[PDB]
Amino acid sequence: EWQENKSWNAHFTEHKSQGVVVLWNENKQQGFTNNLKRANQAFLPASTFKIPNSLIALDLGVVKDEHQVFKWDGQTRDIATWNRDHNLITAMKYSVVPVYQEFARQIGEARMSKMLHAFDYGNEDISGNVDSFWLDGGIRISATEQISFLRKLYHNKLHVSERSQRIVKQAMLTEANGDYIIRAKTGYSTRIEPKIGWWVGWVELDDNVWFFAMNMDMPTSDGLGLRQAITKEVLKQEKIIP
Ligand SMILES: [Cl-]
Repeated sequence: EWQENKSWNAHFTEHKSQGVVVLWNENKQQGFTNNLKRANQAFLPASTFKIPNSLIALDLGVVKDEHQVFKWDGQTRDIATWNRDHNLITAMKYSVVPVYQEFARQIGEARMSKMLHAFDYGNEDISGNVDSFWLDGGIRISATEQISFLRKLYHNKLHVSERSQRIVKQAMLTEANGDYIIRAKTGYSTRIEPKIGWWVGWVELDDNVWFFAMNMDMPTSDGLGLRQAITKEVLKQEKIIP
């Protein structure tokens, strides 16, 4: 059910990096990873938490739909794409933390906690500030736990409406061409050591789906592009994408 393929470690070592890639073949119900231990080590989800956060905000009516505009609050932040109006789609695309902080405040601690338990999400622990616990609070999730959650989302099996799940999966759209569709979310955790980058999601093919979750040490922002690059090298190696 879970096979360790250390040959993938070469895709990390070659970049003077360390991390884990977990793949799940949905048709075969078989998983693969380069590092079983790290695949089950739990980290802050950081912006990958925007997947459950979006679902909860939609199902509770905090977000009415993917067109609702969340106006910039006028406070200049260091990430230029954050200093503008957003909807759910663009807030996901640019990982706009302040928009999702407001979602969390309107959701509130009690409902957030209850929904993360219903989702079986990570350690289900929201300890910390309601508007930042996924960045510097008590919540933790492993790569294998990301896969479990994403599989439920793909199959509309999470305990929210079908509509909420379809909208978030739309918002996760990252890449599409004649060969594959990637629905995914990046993450970048810097507030608690070790600093890591995340990429979690799945690859849709004509006749199969491959779920993936990767994290890697990210001592500086210079390596952020390796989250997608390393994953894609694994996907290419396994003949999942050309
Ligand atoms: Cl879509």
